Amino acid sequence: FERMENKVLDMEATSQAAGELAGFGIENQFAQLEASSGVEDELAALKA
Amino acid sequence: DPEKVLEQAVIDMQEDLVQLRQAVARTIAEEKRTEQRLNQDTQEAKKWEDRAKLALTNGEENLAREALARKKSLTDTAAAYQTQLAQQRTMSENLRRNLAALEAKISEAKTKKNMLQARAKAAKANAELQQTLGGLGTSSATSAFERMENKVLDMEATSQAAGELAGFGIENQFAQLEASSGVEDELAALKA
Repeated sequence: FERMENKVLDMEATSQAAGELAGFGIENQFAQLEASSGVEDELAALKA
Repeated sequence: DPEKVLEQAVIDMQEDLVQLRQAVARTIAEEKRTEQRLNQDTQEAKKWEDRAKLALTNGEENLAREALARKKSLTDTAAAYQTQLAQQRTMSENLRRNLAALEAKISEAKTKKNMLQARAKAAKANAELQQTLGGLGTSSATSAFERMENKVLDMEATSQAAGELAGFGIENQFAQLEASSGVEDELAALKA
């Protein structure tokens, strides 16, 4: 169980490496995606 | 690996419980025997006591006292065996309670490790899925699109070479062509 537990920490360490690099300018494009999402909500209000 | 060690310990636990069962069964056998032994012994004193009663009938006080000698010997043995039986009963319950507790340890220890191992394996499997989703490699095609893009620039460069040389005196002849074109327009006005 200790042996497997170390592997879990390795995955968490990999998650740390995976998570830290995740940050990119793409986050700005998500705001555009959410901005476009409001359009359908605005159109949804038009349907209402 | 802990998987093998944990599994092996679980396998070992299977052996241990069987042995304790045998020890208990051995204990059951021992207590039964002394129970059997003491029971009959208590009666033998009564039997010899009866032999004294025959002596009580007439004369042989020696036989009566002799019978008491067996009586005294037997009762002492019964007390010793009674004491021995107490030890086995106490020991038997000790192993019984030890076995009951030992069983709980084995069951929980075995199951908890297995589920821990399963979830731990599940954990890495989920993590791998997330990693692979980020690790998608189809973006490498940009080089191919980049490769074609360079060719487009080569065509534009060829267009630059083609367009720059296009200039010639022939342009003056086009004015003559357009000048002749006006003639038909002038004739078109004549038709109008």
